[PDB]
This record gives sequence, structure tokens and C-alpha cells, in this order.
Amino acid sequence: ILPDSVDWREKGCVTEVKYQGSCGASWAFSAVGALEAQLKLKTGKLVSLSAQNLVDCSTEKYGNKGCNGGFMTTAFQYIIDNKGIDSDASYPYKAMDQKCQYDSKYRAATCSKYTELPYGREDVLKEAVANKGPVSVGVDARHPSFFLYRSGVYYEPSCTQNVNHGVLVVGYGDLNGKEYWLVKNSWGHNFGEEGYIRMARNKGNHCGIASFPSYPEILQG
Ligand SMILES: CS(=O)(=O)N1CCc2c(c(-c3ccc(Cl)c(C#Cc4cccc(CNCc5ccccc5)c4)c3)nn2CCCN2CCOCC2)C1
Repeated sequence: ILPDSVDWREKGCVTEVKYQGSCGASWAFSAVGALEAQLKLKTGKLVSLSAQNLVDCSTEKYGNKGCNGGFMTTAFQYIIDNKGIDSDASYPYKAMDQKCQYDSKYRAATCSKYTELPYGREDVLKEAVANKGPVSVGVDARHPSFFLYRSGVYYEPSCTQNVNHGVLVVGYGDLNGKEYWLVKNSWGHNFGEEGYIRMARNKGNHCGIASFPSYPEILQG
């Protein structure tokens, strides 16, 4: 039924790794990354979407607090309600809270719907990654080992299933008997493997990778 390995970068569905800096905007980068892939699949164009638009505009009404944190689910609902999100090129990332400056002239995507997956189900997450595209997730990143990660399949014995950092699952695989999730972070290219981390998969929802998964869709019409 499902492929043993997936890597959506190979289909040209994933934009360059971004750098969040001192603004706690991982939630926004995680949401735009998932939508960028659906935009590519639908239109054939790969376009970075504006994380800053989410930080500045998907705020208290959506239970978000910009650089202090937020949620991918309500970021998607903002895009739905707003009938768009701007390109990153038109509305670039400044790592600061700003006045909402959404301009529909520069709309680069819409969102038709989003779907939340069941907590802790790594099987369901695997299916969504294979059959839908990259999936927005949270992870527990409050361990020095995460910040210091350079390469390999990451396993942190003190990790919890409680999440605090948004990332994007762009694939999965197995390196000689160690299964992993292929994860895009937003701490620049100097983090991990060119901005990516391979995180232990089917090890009991390691670091809460499958705790709160969601993905958007852009439908024909
Ligand atoms: C602990 S937990 O794991 O048990 N869990 C408690 C329940 C929970 C968590 C996450 C979640 C999923 C994915 C991510 Cl990436 C994050 C995150 C994060 C993050 C990223 C950067 C910075 C901070 C710092 N935080 C401060 C803050 C204050 C105010 C708002 C936001 C952030 C947090 C959280 N989803 N759900 C369920 C949805 C809750 N609802 C969201 C609203 O309306 C609809 C319902 C966390």
C-alpha cells in the first residue's frame, strides 16, 4: 500500500530553508511550508509564501501571538477567512511583530480546507505524507541535543510528546534499520543536514512528531 520512503523535495515541492532568528515563528514557517507544496502540486509553480503575513495578521482572533508563538491550524483558518496569503517576495520576513500589511494585489495562494490528524498515530502520519504531501507538525525541541544536532537519525531519550516548535514533515525513510521522519526546520541552512533533521520514526511518537499534525489543501475551483 505505502512506499517505504518518501522525499517531497525530489518532486520540487519544497522551498528553501528559512531562518526564523529571535522570533518564535516556527508555527508560521511550518504552515506556509505545507501550503507551498500544495500550491506546487496544483499550479506547477514553487513559490515561497509569506510567514510574516501570518505573524502580523493571524493574531489574537486566531489564538496566535506572532513572535511569541501560534498554531498552524489557526494559521490555515486565517488564510481561508482572508481568501489569501501573500508571496514571501511581496511580504518578506523581518523576525519581528508588525502591523498587518496584507495586500491582496500580491496574493500568491489560497487555502480551501485543512485537516488535523489523530494524536500519536505515526501510521496515519505516514499515510498522509505519502498520499497528500508535506505535513505540518510540532515537536518537542526543548533539548540542547536538538539545537546541537548536525547529522544522522536524531534520538533524544529525554524527549516528550508535548510539542513547542513547528516543523514540516517532507518525507520518511529507513537508514539500515533506523526509521526516520524527514523534517524541514526554520533555523537556516547551518542547522542539521542543510536545514533538515531526520527524527526517529515508530519509536513511540518520539518528540511528539505525530502529536498535532495538520495539512492544508487547495482544491480545483
Ligand atoms: C503543550 S502540548 O503539546 O500539550 N500542546 C497543548 C495542546 C496543543 C498544542 C499544540 C501545538 C501544535 C503544534 C505546534 Cl508547532 C505548537 C507550538 C508551538 C509554539 C511555537 C513557538 C513558540 C511557542 C511558545 N508558546 C507561547 C504561546 C503563547 C500563546 C499562543 C501561542 C504560543 C509555541 C503547539 N496544538 N494543540 C492543540 C490545539 C489547541 N488550540 C489551538 C488554538 O485554537 C484551537 C485549539 C501544544
